[PDB]
Amino acid sequence: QIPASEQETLVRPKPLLLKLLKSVGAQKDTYTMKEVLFYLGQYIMTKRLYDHIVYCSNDLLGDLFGVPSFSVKEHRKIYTMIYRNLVVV
Ligand SMILES: CC[C@@H](c1cccc(C2CC2)n1)N1C(=O)[C@@](C)(CC(=O)O)C[C@H](c2cccc(Cl)c2)[C@H]1c1ccc(Cl)cc1
Repeated sequence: QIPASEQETLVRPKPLLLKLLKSVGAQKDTYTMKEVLFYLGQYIMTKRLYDHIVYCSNDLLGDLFGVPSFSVKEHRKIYTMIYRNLVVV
């Protein structure tokens, strides 16, 4: 399925994603996917976009991902949407 190795991937977020990350404390320009996933996860919970569907129709997350919603259990799909907003190091 999804390898644990993916969490070690080094990435450089594009401007829009970087802006979202910085709203939950992100201080850097290069991150590990583990960091990106956590910061996104915290952005999601603190904004009560989730409580298995995440609703992001009127949130920058929705513009970032290109969807009005998505399931938190569909990890492969989530990884794809995230990569649309970053560059691998
Ligand atoms: C929506 C809450 C959030 C969440 C909240 C707080 C901390 C974390 C840390 C795991 C990063 N995640 N979260 C979860 O709570 C999980 C358990 C949902 C699940 O499968 O039941 C896992 C989920 C995840 C983890 C790793 C890779 C992918 Cl693609 C998805 C993860 C998540 C979901 C969506 C995004 Cl965009 C980013 C991270």
